[PDB]
This record gives sequence, structure tokens and C-alpha cells, in this order.
Amino acid sequence: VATAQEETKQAPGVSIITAEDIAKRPPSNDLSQIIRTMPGVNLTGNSSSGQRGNNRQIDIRGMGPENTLILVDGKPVSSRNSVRYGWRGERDSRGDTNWVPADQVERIEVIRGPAAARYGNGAAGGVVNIITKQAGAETHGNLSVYSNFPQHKAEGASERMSFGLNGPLTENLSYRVYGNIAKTDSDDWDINAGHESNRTGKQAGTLPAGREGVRNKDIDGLLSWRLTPEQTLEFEAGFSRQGNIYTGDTQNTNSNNYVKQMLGHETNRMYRETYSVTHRGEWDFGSSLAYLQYEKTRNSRINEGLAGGTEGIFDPNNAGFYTATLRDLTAHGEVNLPLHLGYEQTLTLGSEWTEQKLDDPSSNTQNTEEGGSIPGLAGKNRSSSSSARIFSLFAEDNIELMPGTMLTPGLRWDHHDIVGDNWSPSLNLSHALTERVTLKAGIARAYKAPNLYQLNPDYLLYSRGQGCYGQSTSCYLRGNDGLKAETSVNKELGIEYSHDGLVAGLTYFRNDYKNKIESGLSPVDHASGGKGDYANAAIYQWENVPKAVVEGLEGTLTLPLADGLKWSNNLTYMLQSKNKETGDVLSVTPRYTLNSMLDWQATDDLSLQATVTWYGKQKPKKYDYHGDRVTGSANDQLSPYAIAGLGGTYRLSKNLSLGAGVDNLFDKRLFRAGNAQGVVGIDGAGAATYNEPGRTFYTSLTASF
Ligand SMILES: C#CCNC(=O)[C@H](CNC(=O)[C@H](CNC(=O)CNC(=O)c1cccc(O)c1O)NC(=O)c1cccc(O)c1O)NC(=O)c1cccc(O)c1O
Ligand SMILES: [Fe+3]
Repeated sequence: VATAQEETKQAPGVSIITAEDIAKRPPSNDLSQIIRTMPGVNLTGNSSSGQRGNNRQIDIRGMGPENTLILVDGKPVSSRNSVRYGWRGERDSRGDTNWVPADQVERIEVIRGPAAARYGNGAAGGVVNIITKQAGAETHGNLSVYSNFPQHKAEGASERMSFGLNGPLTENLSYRVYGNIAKTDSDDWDINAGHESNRTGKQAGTLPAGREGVRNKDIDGLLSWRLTPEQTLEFEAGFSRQGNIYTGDTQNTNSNNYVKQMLGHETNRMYRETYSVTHRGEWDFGSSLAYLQYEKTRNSRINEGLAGGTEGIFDPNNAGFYTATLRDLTAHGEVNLPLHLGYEQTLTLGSEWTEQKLDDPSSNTQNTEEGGSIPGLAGKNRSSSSSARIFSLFAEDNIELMPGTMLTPGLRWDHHDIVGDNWSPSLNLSHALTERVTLKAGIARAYKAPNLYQLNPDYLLYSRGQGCYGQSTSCYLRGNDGLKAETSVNKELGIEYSHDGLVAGLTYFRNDYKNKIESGLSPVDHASGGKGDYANAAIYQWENVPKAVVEGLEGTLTLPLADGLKWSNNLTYMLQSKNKETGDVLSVTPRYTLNSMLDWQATDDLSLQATVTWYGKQKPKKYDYHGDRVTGSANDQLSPYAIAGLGGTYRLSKNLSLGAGVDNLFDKRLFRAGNAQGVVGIDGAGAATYNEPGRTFYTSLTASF
């Protein structure tokens, strides 16, 4: 009997991307590009402001990217938690899917809804687990190189070069190492000129930036030592560095002179260092796994403001870099025990402990002189430091009820040192109706701890009125340590026909989303003192939005037209996404997304690929920061559109393949006009918040032994 962990990787809410899929749709740089084509996955911001809108990240079933937990070889990636979380729920972050280089990935696992809740904190949407190629019984290695070439030159081209080498040292000692260097160029500063929202006053000439660029350096070493036939001990260290290439991005799309000085410059750099020890054992009466991970993330970037329009724009009064540091510590143990009597079943016991320490000398520095002081909050020299610790125990049991039929109950208990106890129960069922048809169902309660910015009372944003809910008076936004965790009851009912390479399936999912954390709507208090008409500014906190809901359909259809010819489709359809308190939308996703590949292995040494992605309509948020129906261009929608691509790979030998193709064959292009709503002298842009890149040719070479 399979463990509950391996078994639940067979739910309809589960997708696998292989190393061979990566070869046939090679990503520019970030893996999000290919990860997003799975059913139930979008590439979206975290809320609906449209801020930092070219910085979109992986979203599972509309639940936001903060609810997508990224693992590498089963170990958490937490680095984006080192970037400032803004009034509107975005971070100036490119996300956490670009730390492992695409050509060293063996496979990617995407686990959605109820089969993912067992992973705990931050899996309310789901889990994406990036697995790296590993050593075997013989020295192996590869060299992979990529390059694209956009028709339009303003758009940023990507150059990417990686190697891997792996194999034996001793009989009982293996190594696996890789190194990657990559560069996606920034879009030209001016790429959105003519598409920018209307720009009055002093904001005349300001521009929504295109896509930011990134320089990557990744180096990983792994050493695998066989103590015994029954025990293995693995040591690994990782060093990654991303530095951007800045092209005019600012939270509000306003500008100043520091912005313009910095065009082309590196204005943020993220160093990520990972060390890990892993014990793995296969035994007489089961197996077991224990690991320790230390992740240290240094986020160095230029000081930005924290008030109204100055929020998220470089500040000339505090010019220069600062460094936020994230130390994240993760320990994990589990034993797997096959039990034979009664039913065939496999029981799994485990605990987990995590600590997140965050040092950030910049985000807590807003002073209170204009809006009046806030009892209990020092105006200067507040602490940089946050932390939270979670302890967790769990038990999952995968019970063969009769052959065909599997029932897999679990319980996880989580103790957060500030927020308290959480109980996440789960039930995952698969039953076989035929050699060909399988019914599956799942219900779990997933868990999300407040992030360290939401939770901190020293974290303080300010606006003179334009961001304030329900008024034009000055207001403050303040963290809250009395917050409850977000929980979500992720239901799924799904059915699948599968036979002779022919697959046809359709899943319904509903996630009932309790206590989503968001900026509050009522002032809890008022500050006293200050200057002029801004004196005695309102005080709001980060609050738990009591109930929200997402709902949709995942579908997939795969037919073998002939021996050498396969037609595949992944389908996402978003039925509902609602803050039930404000009736506004949680996330801006396309109404549907259909991904379609035709794969012809026309020859033994030649495969050809055609792809079509159809995106549906996209609607912006209906309400502004004040909470009032928006007006003008702020209502603009994106009409449905499709991106098509052709590509191929030619086997020159066993040891060498060429690849080449075209993304966006019909040069369908979109442009970021700004943010979804209007501010003073800056007309809204509704759903037009991102740059879709135009026709782009690409080539590739892979040599391997
Ligand atoms: C040029 C120009 C546009 N200028 C303004 O809109 C001025 C003066 N402020 C500024 O120009 C910049 C830049 N302003 C902009 O680029 C346009 N505003 C925004 O994008 C904005 C977005 C969300 C919330 C806000 O409060 C915003 O001002 N903002 C600030 O210096 C500022 C500092 C502390 C507190 C604030 O609220 C500030 O606005 N502020 C106001 O008119 C204002 C009036 C009521 C409420 C506000 O929030 C205002 O900013
Ligand atoms: Fe303002």
C-alpha cells in the first residue's frame, strides 16, 4: 500500500510536468511560464489593485499566490516573505519560481485544493514542488543553452546557460552539482508609450513600466552518502543571486528623478542561501525521512516611501540601499508504516517545526508627525524585528478499503506561537467504477498564518485620504497581532476516463475561504495631534475578512490521433471569486484558460509542437480604495484572446538536440496602461495591468551524456 503522500498525488487536483515537457515548451527564464499551463493555475497578482502588475506569480484555483507554497525537493522556499507587503496585498517581488534553473529540473508536481492541505501553512491554494535531477549509478551530465529573439526590440530577450554533473565518488558516495547563469533583459522604459492611461497635471509623461529584468546566478552542490543499505544521509548547499534591471516600475506609476536616474540599474538584489541535511531510511517494517533546512535570504534594495503616493516609489530624502534579512529554519520528521491487519493500509506519522525571523530596517519607519501619534506606537526607532514559530504534528492513513477503492484521512495540528492552535483535518477518496473510470472527491481545511507584515503592530502605512476606506480624511494602516489565521475548506468533486493513452476528465472545486486577511474597512480608533487638515487621522488595521468564496472547473482532454500524434488540452474555468463582505473580486483571473498542445513525433529524430492558449475575459475590481464604484477607464475589460506557438526539437544524436520555435505566432500584444483605478492626475487602467510579449523566436541546444 502506498503512503498517504504518494497516493494523493493521484487526485484530479494533481498535475505533473516532466523534464521532457520542459524541453518541448522551454521557458524563457522563470518556471512560472510552464507551471501556469496546468489546470486550475493562473498567473496573477495577489489582490486586485494591479500594483506591481508585471510581477505576476503562480495562483492556484484563484486563491492568490500567497497561498501557493513552493517547495524544492520537498523543502520550503520562503524568500518572498522578505519583501514589503503593501496596503493592497502586493509585494515588489518576482515570486519564488525562478530559483532553480529549468534544465536541471527532473519534474514539477502541482497539487491543488484538498490533497495539498496536509502540507500546512500556505497551501490554501496548493503546492508546487520542484524536483531536481539526481545522480545515478554512473557519472552523467548535461549542457543546456537557450536564447530568444523578440521581433519588437523594446521587449526583453533572454539568454540562459546551465550545466549539470553527477555520479559516483566512492561505492557509497555520490555527488550532484549544477550551475546556471541567466539574463532576461528589462523591457525598454518607453515600451508602454501610447498605451498608458491618461496623464494630467504633474503626472504628465509618467509611464507604466514594462517587465523588469533579472540576472541569475545559481550554484547547487549535493553530496549523498550511503551509511548503510538501509540509511542515506544527504548534504546540500545552495547559492542563488537575482539582481534586477530596473525599468521605471513604481507602485502607483508616478515618477520622480530618482526613478529616472535608476533606469537600467540594479535597484534590488536577492541573495538566497540554503543549507540542508536529509536523513532517509528504508527499513524492515517501513521507511522514514528527516531533514533540516536553513534558508537565509538577503533582500537589498533602494529605500521607498510609505505614505500615499510615496508608497512604493524610491525616496530621495533617504537615498541609498537597505537590507532586509530573512532567516527561515525548517525541521521535519516522518515515519511510514505499512499496516497489514484489518485493511491494507499505510500510516504516516510526522512532526514539523518552522521559524521565520525577519529583520527589515525600512518598513517600520513611517512617522506620525502629520497624522498625529497613535497610542502605543513609538514614532521613531521602532524595532525592525518580527518572527513567528510554528510547531506541527500529523498523521495520514491511506486505507485500501477494497481494491479500486482508496480512503485517505489525515489530521494536522499546527501551533503558531502568536496566533495559536490550528486543526486541519482532511479526507481524500478515490473509487474505481471501471477499468476506465475513476470517481474522486476531497474535502480539507487548509491553513494560512498571517505574514509578518500583517501581524506586526509597528508596521504602519499612511495616506492623506486617497487610499482611505470610506472617507477622504487622512488615515493610517496598522498591523494587528490579534489576527486569526486564514482557513479555507477546499472541496473538490472530479471524474476521469483513462484508457490506452486516452484521457478525459473534469473537476469541480469550491473553496470556502474563512478570514482572508485584508486592509480593514472601518477605523478602529483615531490618532491625536498632527498638522492642519491631516491632524487626528483615522486608524485602521489589517483585519480578517470573515467569509470569501472561489469556485470553478478544471478539465482535461487527451486523445491519441495516431501512433506518433497526441492532442492535449488543459482547461480552467473560473465560476466565482468573491469577498462576501464587499462583493468585490479577490483576484483578477481570466474567465477561462484553455491550453492546447498538438505533439507530432513526425520522425524518430524530429518532434514538432503546436500550441494554443485561449484566455477569457478579464474584469477589474468594481470599487476603489474609498470603496466607491470606479469611473471611466478604471472599468476597462480585456477581451478574450489567444496566443499560439510552434516549436520543435531535432535529435542530432543520442547526445545532442537542437530546439527552435516561435511563441505568439500572430504577434498578439498587450500593454500595461497602469493600475486598475484612477488617482489624482492618473486615470485608471482597469484590467490592463500587464505586458503580454509579442512574437518571439527562440533557439536551444541540449548536450548530454
Ligand atoms: C503631482 C501630483 C499628485 N499629487 C497629489 O495628489 C497631492 C500631493 N502628493 C503628491 O504629489 C505625491 C504623489 N502622489 C501621486 O503620485 C498620486 N497619488 C497616488 O497615487 C495615491 C495612491 C494611493 C493613495 C494615495 O493617498 C495616493 O495619493 N504624494 C505624496 O507626496 C504624499 C505624501 C504623504 C501622504 C500622501 O497621501 C501623499 O499622497 N496629494 C493630494 O492631492 C491628496 C489629496 C487627498 C488625499 C491624498 O492621498 C492625496 O495624495
Ligand atoms: Fe496621498
